[PDB]
Amino acid sequence: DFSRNLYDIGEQLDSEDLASLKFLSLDYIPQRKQEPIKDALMLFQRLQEKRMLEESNLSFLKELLFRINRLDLLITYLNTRKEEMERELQTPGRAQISAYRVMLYQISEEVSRSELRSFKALLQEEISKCKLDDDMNLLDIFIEMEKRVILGEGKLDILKRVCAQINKSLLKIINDYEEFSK
Amino acid sequence: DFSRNLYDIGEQLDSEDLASLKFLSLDYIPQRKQEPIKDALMLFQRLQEKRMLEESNLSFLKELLFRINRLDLLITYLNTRKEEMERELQTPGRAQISAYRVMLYQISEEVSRSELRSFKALLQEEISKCKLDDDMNLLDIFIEMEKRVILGEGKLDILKRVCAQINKSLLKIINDYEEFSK
Repeated sequence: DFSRNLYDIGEQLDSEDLASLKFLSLDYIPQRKQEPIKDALMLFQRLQEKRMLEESNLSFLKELLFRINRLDLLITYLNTRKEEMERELQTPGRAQISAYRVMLYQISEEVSRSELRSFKALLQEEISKCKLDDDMNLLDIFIEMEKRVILGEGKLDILKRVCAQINKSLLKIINDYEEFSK
Repeated sequence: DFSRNLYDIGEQLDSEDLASLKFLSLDYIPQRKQEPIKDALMLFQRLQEKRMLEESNLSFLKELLFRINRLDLLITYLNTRKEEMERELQTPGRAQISAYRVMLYQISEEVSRSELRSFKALLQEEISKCKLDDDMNLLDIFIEMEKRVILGEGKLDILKRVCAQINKSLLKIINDYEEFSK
């Protein structure tokens, strides 16, 4: 019944819900230990292993389902209303997920497609410290690469590794030049 | 007359042609010395300073105009046909621009808009070694950041520097979390 119910809940959860749930459970289950988990039921049972989910303890489950906005599953399988979960989670100490994970997840919620792509681009820029706006051309990029000492008369490795994933003609130009350096 | 002709040629060249010409002249004029050059005439006179451009020496000029495919200016102002320039530049030793700069410039020629954006992205990936692609979501990115030890409970600098350039609501979530940890 109970485990059967858990399977029932697990059946209605897709890949996105699985990823979100695994992220929200990082406070108890390490990220490397999550890769064997391929569905929601494995996660549920892993939670049972840490005694955070049993017939007498459905709190963390309800919290998880509430965070990912699966209120339908709460009503259907757990008989739980949104008002109850809110009233509970506002009460201090009753929250079992850290404010950090919650914060990151809410950020992930607020972000759209374009905002996500922009997030990747901006992150890459903040890591490499080489902001490549659409103002500069390929020549300026070459200059920046020579400045970074990653491009030169005898250093074409990165240029080739980039051009190979774009167009064979470019790589053919590079090789033509490189073989004329006999 | 001669200087008049040089001004005439310089007048017909736009910003793109200027950038290309300055790039093709890096073998004689350092990059840091090219920033004062705001038009083609300054570049021409700078070439005159290095005695690479005079009434009896229009070789490097014709070569430059040929490389950037301004054959119209060659015909109009220099009385030079494409066949002549090809036949001349094919003859060894007569070329004054290194094969390296020529190679890079031809690469810049063959690349279109989308190929350029792809070049920026791929370069960023090859530099930061953090290939993300459009396959993974924001949560996987967060995991990668924690793996990179650039994101944590007490390390929100980069997350904030990214989110600030995306949406104030995200930054408001971050600050809300950060101020509730009193």
